[PDB]
Amino acid sequence: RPLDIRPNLLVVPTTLRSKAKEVVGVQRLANGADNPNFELVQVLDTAWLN
Amino acid sequence: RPLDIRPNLLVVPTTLRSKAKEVVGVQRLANGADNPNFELVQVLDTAWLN
Amino acid sequence: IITPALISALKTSFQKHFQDALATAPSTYLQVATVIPSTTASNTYGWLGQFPKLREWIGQRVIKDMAAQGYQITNKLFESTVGVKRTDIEDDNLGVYGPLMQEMGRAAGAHPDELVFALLKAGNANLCYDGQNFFDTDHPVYPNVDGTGTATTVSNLFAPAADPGAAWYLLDTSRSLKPLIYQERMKPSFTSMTKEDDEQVFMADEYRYGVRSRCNVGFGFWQLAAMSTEELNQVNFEKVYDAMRNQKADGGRPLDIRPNLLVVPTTLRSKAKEVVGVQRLANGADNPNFELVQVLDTAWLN
Amino acid sequence: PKLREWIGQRVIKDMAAQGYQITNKLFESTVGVKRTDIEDDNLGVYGPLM
Amino acid sequence: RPLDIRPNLLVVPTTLRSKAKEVVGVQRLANGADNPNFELVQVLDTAWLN
Repeated sequence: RPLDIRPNLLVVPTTLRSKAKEVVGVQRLANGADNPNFELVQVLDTAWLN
Repeated sequence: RPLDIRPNLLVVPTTLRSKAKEVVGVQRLANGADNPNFELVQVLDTAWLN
Repeated sequence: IITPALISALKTSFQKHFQDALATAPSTYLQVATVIPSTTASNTYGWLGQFPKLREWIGQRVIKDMAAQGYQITNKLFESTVGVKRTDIEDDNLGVYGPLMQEMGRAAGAHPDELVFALLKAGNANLCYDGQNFFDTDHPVYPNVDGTGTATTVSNLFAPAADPGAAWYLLDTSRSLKPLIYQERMKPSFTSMTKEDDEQVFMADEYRYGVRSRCNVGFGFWQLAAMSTEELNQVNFEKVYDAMRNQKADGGRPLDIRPNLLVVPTTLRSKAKEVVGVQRLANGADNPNFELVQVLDTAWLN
Repeated sequence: PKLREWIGQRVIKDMAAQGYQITNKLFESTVGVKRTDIEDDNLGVYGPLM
Repeated sequence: RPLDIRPNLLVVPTTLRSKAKEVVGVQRLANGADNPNFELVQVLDTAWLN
């Protein structure tokens, strides 16, 4: 029976902020088409994860 | 002696208004590159140019 | 049918037009120039090149005695005049003479920028205070403060071996004094005359409408400005920037220069934008020159 | 017109003795009623028409 | 037992800024793999160090 899980945020180190931006938070994909996951999650960059 | 002209607006036919909008007026390009022509000119849609 | 009341009303209308044109006059020369008002024939600038620093208390306080030689700006004057033909007044075609004087006022406002940038473009043909070209390959810098010993070669002009390209400039504005100085002796003023018994109203036919001014532009100190006629490329830009940042005055003490803005001709503005100012490179990403300098578009450089 | 530089001389406006001959024109339109629907009291027409 | 050593910023002379950007600032290599050092430290160029 599904639990109805709703992922909220994805945590990455400060090193992967560019990848977080490309996946979410920008309107350009790698191929240049409109994102299907724009502003889907609230990224939280941190220095505690290097 | 240069006149310091300032091209303000771009007028296109109704049949190419979408092409003008997607080529110019959006900061995301088809391939995924930043467009240096965002909001550079004010497009004026008009139905009298066919 | 024509009386001095109409003349006065026309004068008031033209004054309003001129004031409105001046109010909306764009100003651009202030970005890369400094205004120093004067109250005499000219200004002497022999203290330029001196780089005030802080000094210890090892002993007697050191004070500099700058040379009596000066830049000798030698300010000049400008005006423009327009006519009426005295003919269309009878036809009452007064709708014209509004945009004409508005354009005249706009051109008067833009004149200082035009002159400043025209002088900048001809830097190789003009000499600064020290007696050498503003953009030169053999600028002198001595190894000692007093100015003794073998000199060293410092270059701020970069040119290609052949196939010369467009000329672009890299300037600095963080400092208190910009590379160029724009003198302003008298604010431009309008000079009208419409009497029926005066010159050029009886002789020929032209109701003169003039606008005077008195200004001139001079160089600052060359350590900031630079010229590069080579192709605008990322590698070339990086070379110019890291050569500029590695410039030391007499005594081998870096000045901590901060190249602020880049100026390019209108025919290469798109190439400058696409080379610098776009996140994605030709093949990759993270262009290391994003928003590093503020491009200043200008039509005065052809 | 542009601000001119002194060379010990004076420059008066350049252009003169010329015209464009716009030759303004006139336009008109007309509509009818047919005189019939007045009797029927179908006055709903001729509102959107005007 | 150690402390929390977290190298934050890196300083280079102006003659090595190009190499600093090359080592940190490029994502794809010749092979086609992402660099794990992107935006790991805050570069701070200075002219006081010659």
